[PDB]
Amino acid sequence: SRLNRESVIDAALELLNETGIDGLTTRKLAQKLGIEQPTLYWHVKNKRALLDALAVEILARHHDYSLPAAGESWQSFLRNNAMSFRRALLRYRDGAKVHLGTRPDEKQYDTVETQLRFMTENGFSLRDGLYAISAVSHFTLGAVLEQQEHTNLPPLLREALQIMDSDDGEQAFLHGLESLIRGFEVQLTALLQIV
Amino acid sequence: SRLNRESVIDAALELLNETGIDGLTTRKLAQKLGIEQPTLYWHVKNKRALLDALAVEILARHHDYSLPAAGESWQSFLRNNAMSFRRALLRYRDGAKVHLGTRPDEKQYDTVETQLRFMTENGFSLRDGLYAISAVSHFTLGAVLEQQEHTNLPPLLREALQIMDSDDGEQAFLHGLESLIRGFEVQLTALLQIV
Ligand SMILES: Cc1c2c(c(O)c3c(O)cccc13)C(=O)[C@]1(O)C(=O)C(C(N)=O)=C(O)[C@@H](N(C)C)[C@@H]1C2
Ligand SMILES: Cc1c2c(c(O)c3c(O)cccc13)C(=O)[C@]1(O)C(=O)C(C(N)=O)=C(O)[C@@H](N(C)C)[C@@H]1C2
Ligand SMILES: [Cl-]
Ligand SMILES: [Cl-]
Ligand SMILES: [Cl-]
Ligand SMILES: [Cl-]
Ligand SMILES: [Cl-]
Ligand SMILES: [Cl-]
Ligand SMILES: [Cl-]
Ligand SMILES: [Cl-]
Ligand SMILES: [K+]
Ligand SMILES: [K+]
Ligand SMILES: [K+]
Ligand SMILES: [K+]
Repeated sequence: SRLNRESVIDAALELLNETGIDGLTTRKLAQKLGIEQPTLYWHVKNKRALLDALAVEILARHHDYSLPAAGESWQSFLRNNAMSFRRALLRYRDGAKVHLGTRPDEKQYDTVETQLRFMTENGFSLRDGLYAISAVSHFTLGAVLEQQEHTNLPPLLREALQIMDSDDGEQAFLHGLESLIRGFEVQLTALLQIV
Repeated sequence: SRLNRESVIDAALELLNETGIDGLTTRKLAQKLGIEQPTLYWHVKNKRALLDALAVEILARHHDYSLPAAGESWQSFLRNNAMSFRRALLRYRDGAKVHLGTRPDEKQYDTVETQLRFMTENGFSLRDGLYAISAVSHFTLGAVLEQQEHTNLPPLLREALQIMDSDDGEQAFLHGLESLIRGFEVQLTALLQIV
């Protein structure tokens, strides 16, 4: 079938849902695309290349809150950014695993640079803005991965497991996110005060 | 060689460092153990079983801050618990991936029940204590996974990438951890006040 970049990424994302990341293979991708393996090789060299592209494309297609709105607080940007990020990672099977360990792509530079600059414009040093952003990413990644991978007792554990059996992960994520954000705020506002 | 539980888990952990999680196979484990595959099968049924056991054993061997010290604050317990957890996950290649999506084992019940009970004894509802604990786990998991998987530019991104190129992940983890903990504290102390 058609083998332009968009079509290959389309088939690859469809395949990723069928197989998950560890099961996804260029052999299976070729079969999906109605092509022989050496044809596919011309377009996509190996699994790693493909995964790196899927990481970019999942966000490009689905992660829509990548920039603060006009006049938006840094707290509110991080919140919305995290929710958007989480929902994009959840859209494909093992999407958080696809994303892990990737560095911003060239096509993401202006976005990520704006995010970093925005934090500095709200009083964070670059370093502290980065650490806030990284913590949001890491928390959201851990929560998504745990959600996507979870797919006699003592009484509090029994209860806790009932609690987790009770939603998709959203409620715990949102509560934890608020805690994170408020902690950043306590840190920012402290300036050089002991806190 | 010897095929008791401890010896099999020993060889499996050694193998996990050589291969990583996706590359780890029962075929390769048998070879390591000097045995044929059907011998191994008697002891270890499949990769999943093995991984579930490695998740328990990595913590049992290396995660030493599993309980609060006498008189220890809940903030200080979470801090120490997170640092211990992080260091245990980092000890083996793909250790955080091994841990993902596991539920406490029977051999972990008393530990996890104590942790949950401790949070309730410091004023958290079970639910809110659980959410605090889960957020710590998820943040630490995301940070470890990103660290373990990371193994023209606009100027702030260039700087940020220099910043991350600069340590193992520890500094950003520790800074984010403080933020998390302080946010939980702000939430706990608020009681029913709008905050
Ligand atoms: C600033 C930054 C970010 C990311 C990132 O990997 C990263 C890095 O690896 C080194 C230095 C800086 C960054 C993100 O992955 C990313 O997910 C992302 O690319 C991103 C994006 N492209 O919109 C985000 O929304 C951000 N977020 C979830 C907080 C975060 C931003
Ligand atoms: C309370 C709890 C925990 C864990 C967990 O998976 C879990 C769950 O899956 C459902 C309900 C409750 C829990 C942990 O994995 C674990 O890593 C863990 O087993 C654990 C341990 N065994 O010592 C921890 O130290 C805890 N931590 C890193 C905050 C955390 C505790
Ligand atoms: Cl074509
Ligand atoms: Cl195209
Ligand atoms: Cl706002
Ligand atoms: Cl502020
Ligand atoms: Cl034996
Ligand atoms: Cl044994
Ligand atoms: Cl203390
Ligand atoms: Cl307190
Ligand atoms: K990334
Ligand atoms: K700067
Ligand atoms: K677990
Ligand atoms: K209870």
